Amino acid sequence: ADTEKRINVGKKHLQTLRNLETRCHDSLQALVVIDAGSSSTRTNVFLAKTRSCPNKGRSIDPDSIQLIGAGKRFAGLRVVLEEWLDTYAGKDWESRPVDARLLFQYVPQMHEGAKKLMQLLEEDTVAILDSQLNEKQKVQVKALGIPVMLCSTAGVRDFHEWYRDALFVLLRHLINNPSPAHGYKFFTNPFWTRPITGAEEGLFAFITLNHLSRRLGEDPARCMIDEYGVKQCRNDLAGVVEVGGASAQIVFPLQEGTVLPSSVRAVNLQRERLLPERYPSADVVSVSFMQLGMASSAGLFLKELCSNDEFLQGGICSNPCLFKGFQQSCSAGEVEVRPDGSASVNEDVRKNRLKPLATYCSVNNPEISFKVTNEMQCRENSIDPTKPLAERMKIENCSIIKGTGNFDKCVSQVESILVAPKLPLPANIEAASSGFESVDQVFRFASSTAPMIVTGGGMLAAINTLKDHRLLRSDFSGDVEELAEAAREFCSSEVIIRTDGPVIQLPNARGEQKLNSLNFDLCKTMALTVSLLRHMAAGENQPSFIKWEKSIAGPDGKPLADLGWQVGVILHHVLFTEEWGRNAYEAGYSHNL
Amino acid sequence: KRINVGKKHLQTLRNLETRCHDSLQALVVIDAGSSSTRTNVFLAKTRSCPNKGRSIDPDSIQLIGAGKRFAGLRVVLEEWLDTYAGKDWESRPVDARLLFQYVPQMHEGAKKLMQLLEEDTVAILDSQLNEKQKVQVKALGIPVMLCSTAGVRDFHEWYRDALFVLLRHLINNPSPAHGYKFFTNPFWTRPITGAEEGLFAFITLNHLSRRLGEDPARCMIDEYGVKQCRNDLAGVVEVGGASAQIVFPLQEGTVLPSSVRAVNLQRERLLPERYPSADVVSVSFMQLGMASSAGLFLKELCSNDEFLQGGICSNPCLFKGFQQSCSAGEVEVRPDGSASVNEDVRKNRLKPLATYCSVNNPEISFKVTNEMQCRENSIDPTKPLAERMKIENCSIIKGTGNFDKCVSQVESILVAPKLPLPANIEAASSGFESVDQVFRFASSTAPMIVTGGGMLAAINTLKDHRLLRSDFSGDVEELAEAAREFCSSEVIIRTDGPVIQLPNARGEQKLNSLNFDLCKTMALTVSLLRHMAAGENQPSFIKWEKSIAGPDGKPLADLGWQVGVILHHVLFTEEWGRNAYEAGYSHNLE
Amino acid sequence: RPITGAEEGLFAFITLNHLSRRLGEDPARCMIDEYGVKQCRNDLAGVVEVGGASAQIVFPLQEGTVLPSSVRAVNLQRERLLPERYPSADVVSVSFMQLGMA
Ligand SMILES: Nc1ncnc2c1ncn2[C@@H]1O[C@H](COP(=O)(O)O)[C@@H](O)[C@H]1O
Ligand SMILES: Nc1ncnc2c1ncn2[C@@H]1O[C@H](COP(=O)(O)O)[C@@H](O)[C@H]1O
Repeated sequence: ADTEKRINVGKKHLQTLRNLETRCHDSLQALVVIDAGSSSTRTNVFLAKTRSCPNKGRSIDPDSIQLIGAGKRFAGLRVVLEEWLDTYAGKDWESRPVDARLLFQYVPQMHEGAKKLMQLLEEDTVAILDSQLNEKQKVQVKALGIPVMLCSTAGVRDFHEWYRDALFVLLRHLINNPSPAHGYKFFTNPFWTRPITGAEEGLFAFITLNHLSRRLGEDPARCMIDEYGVKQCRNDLAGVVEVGGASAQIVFPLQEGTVLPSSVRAVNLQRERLLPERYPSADVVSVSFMQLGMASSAGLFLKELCSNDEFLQGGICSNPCLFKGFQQSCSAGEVEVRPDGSASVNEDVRKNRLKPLATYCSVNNPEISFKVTNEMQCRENSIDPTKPLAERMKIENCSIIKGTGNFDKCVSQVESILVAPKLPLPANIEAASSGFESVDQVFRFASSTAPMIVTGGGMLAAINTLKDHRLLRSDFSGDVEELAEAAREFCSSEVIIRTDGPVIQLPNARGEQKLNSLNFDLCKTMALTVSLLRHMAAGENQPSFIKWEKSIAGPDGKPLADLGWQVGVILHHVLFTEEWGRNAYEAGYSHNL
Repeated sequence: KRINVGKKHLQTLRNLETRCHDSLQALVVIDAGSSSTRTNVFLAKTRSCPNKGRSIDPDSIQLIGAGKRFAGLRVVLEEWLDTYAGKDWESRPVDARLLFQYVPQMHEGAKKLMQLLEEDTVAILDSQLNEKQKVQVKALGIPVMLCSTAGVRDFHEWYRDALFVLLRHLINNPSPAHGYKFFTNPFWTRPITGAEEGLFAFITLNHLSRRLGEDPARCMIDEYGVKQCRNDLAGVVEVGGASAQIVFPLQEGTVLPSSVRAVNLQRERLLPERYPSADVVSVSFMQLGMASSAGLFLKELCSNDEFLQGGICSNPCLFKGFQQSCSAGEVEVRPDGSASVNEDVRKNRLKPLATYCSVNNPEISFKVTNEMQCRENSIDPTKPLAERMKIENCSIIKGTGNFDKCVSQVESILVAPKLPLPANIEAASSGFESVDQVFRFASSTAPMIVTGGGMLAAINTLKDHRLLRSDFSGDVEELAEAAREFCSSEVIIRTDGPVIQLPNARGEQKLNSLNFDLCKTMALTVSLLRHMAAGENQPSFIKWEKSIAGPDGKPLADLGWQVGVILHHVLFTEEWGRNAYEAGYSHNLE
Repeated sequence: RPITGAEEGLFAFITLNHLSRRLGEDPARCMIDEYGVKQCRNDLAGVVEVGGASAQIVFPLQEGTVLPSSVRAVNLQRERLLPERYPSADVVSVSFMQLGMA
């Protein structure tokens, strides 16, 4: 009588079915972050595990977030508006005054320009999904809808009329109207698709760093009892130094028991709605330096160095940050190292590395008339706001720039021009910003023992180049003198012209590498790094360690996602359970019909 | 200037991304009653708002189609038991544990019924929706709420709960071919008690008639200056096949006897807190359903010396010329005029009362008086099932068509019994024992709506023969006069079948299985109205209704428990949004 | 204010459980339910209190049991006898006027 066996099969069958209707169900979801930078617009495709629980709705497991594809670098959002202003306002718009009111006639023409770009991003996104997902995964991803987060960093923020915000209204209309033939349910809203500031970018990069490295989590790393008797809990978070194209961000946890001066403030991630209340309280020093971006620092450096009598003689600017044998036209225009060995300087106003700073330093537009010191800071850098744009960016009494390959002079000038200028640029007081004005002020008044991660392609190139030539050891841990001695050797290299093109030839027959558009001025980045490390060493509190990272390894050893602001943007929406459930699932793609 | 066209274009696009968006949703209510299972298709307007999710506008709930009557859920279980337990399962002890060997066979029975219901639901959606409505309806998902009422309540083993697990599984796997995303969960698809049916019917009535809303009709200030607000709700009298429900608002400024309780809709999680407090008198009587009252009426009338003489039971609620064999078995009026009484234990009208009034049932074991209340109503729990339902010393039931004698027997057997059947005590009920007690001790001024197929057929029959005026508004003597005349009709056999021939040659109608015992319903109506009239407080008005017309005069939905079941879910905004939209049909992926 | 026999039983049950250190914010055991939600309870002791006018019997409802629909579990949080921070307490509460000493 194996009747008992077949009774239990029936009992277990019913239990299996009961468990299935009472337990949580997992489903895969795709998430898209469109990185709309200054000179490019690129799609970023993510996957996440959603959990659907009886009477609780649907949520994302934040630890499941993973990048499955980075797309093609298309034209920057700036290009859409520049071309629209070239056709309808006249190619003369960058110099001549334009009545913005008249441009409302060309709204569907602006819509068409943005449509071209959005179709290309949509095409590229669909391509990445189709190539990375199996048929089962595609069924889950197509049914759930695909939230889209388009965020413009730099480039677009520089227009100062109605165009910018109107463009955003148009991009969202295009995102919410995808072609039905592919079946991917792309959608957005004004909370997910919007421009972000340099300061907000830093906070997102801080969140990304801390999530990927698993330092950020609901469970506190350490708790402490305050003066009143209430338990105060925190995570052991790492700080971040992110050097981008248009700005550099420095975001790190506020030192425990530190009281900042009244004029500056710790940015509280819970108060700013970047982290939910269920996460340990996070108070950070947040700083975004507009003159410390790869592009903006290059422009300002030339403007200031080449207006200094020690460096400028008879129309020749002797640049200590450029290699011996290198020469270029005297301007902050975009440099192309030609196979010939020579340098081509793009003289277009649109391609000038000083353009963001020179538009910021004008009589016609901002803070210049407001605070006397603001106009005083522009004139100091030989950019008088009363002059037209071309004249403001022009390096006067200067014809050529010759490299002298003197690292110590390069460090001294980076210190004097970019890191500790006599008159800092106005302090930014937005919610995302602590309100600091210089690097010294940060490390003099608000230094911390939290570890620091150095990020940005240019920063990592500076270190890796020295390691590649065996000037820096692979175990390099951030010692200043070690870096300075390594860079002093590399930076004294000669530009040699060979049949295969120009080369950076190292002293004492150490070797060579090809000279190119990306590496010709990298000694300025090595000098910036030396200067940052010195200011960090001079702090009362020292970071427990300093590391240079491009990626953070995951549980399997493979990076789950890349460093930057993208992960942080997903998290600040996704971690707010109720609001995310309402927007992504209740409203969803069905909100578009 | 073409600039204003551009400025308007951006402002309209901006409004489009800041404003709420409306979208249509279909909702399904499967009514799994004792004799039948029928789908009910509804339409609703959803509103999607930035940072606020998606909700249903309750005023938009509209019935678009009520489908076919398929077999009762009870048939699934009876057939599976006849096969796997044996033909004598209703009368012999069964080892329920051995039946765990036949779970796929139970699933197989449920699957045939679910496929028929699914196909019918889809046919209704396809016949009522335009191509644009279909797009919206298909996108949002289709919540399904299967609720069983009578029929499955009395099995008392693991079977019913197991059947429900299988039904939700079937609902959660619809045919992908039609594009309709049907889905359910254990909160939507579940059995409901008779007292719960009453509360949902009371909610349906008050919602459709626009009495139930967030804004109160009247308030009273308490000792602490706090407003104690209420709506002006109507009560309901619902006579179904298996039970009769009475639900009405508790008379204002009153407190019930301490041994009974007012049912609070907000406390019972039926209405959200944003709705004024609704305290109700809630009553469900198994013995007052069409099928059960018919069985018990015969059981008690045919055991009384005044009616039973020489093996002949003289029934005053039956027509002169009508005759049937002595049993509470289902009556089939045959073409030849004769009555065919089904002797099957399964077809006995007394079977649900016999199941309640059994030693097996723990319900009669909790309370000591319960067994006595059963026995004194001629349903002896000590007797075996067949003996328990049998009418002794009786061969024939003869109709006498005496309406007043019928009313007086309805009073003594059904409305005001000397000793009622055990009172129903559950979270959804007040604990009253009889109709007489309801109106003697807890009468209200609230208007009353009389509903149910049989109740309305009884009023319509008298109106169609022009015995009652069309504008009849509930007068007891007008009703008793019309019913008295109709109930004195003679049953005549004709070549075309049996007819009810009205006196003074004032008409005729076909005699059938559905209308032969209709005079008992008329007597129940007179008896109920007499009790409501004698109350300290009388309803402001009394109406017989089947549906409530919308603001456009067009029919909005039907009266009954279905709309109320939808509301007790949709009105809890956050819970609804999570269940219908966040989890949705996508919860069934893989 | 006056209190009834049934309220007196609930009050006596709370007294006993507080004094014996059974009632408190710290649950004695927490059970992961069918949905995967941990449901915390104190290990409460029942009371038989025989007074002059009535006898009260109050004890926690058996874990995973379904009472007949004709009777109900008294929830202390719902009756505002215990705050929300205290683990949920469902009791069988009875007061018999005929079991008192007098
Ligand atoms: N290998 C590299 N050498 C020099 N500059 C780079 C390199 N990779 C990226 N950059 C620059 O560093 C900045 C940040 O780059 P990324 O971290 O790749 O977004 C931009 O101005 C890039 O053009
Ligand atoms: N036209 C009718 N004539 C007589 N009895 C009816 C009629 N319609 C329904 N009934 C009875 O009323 C009960 C409830 O019907 P309903 O409201 O349609 O569920 C049924 O179970 C039948 O016993």
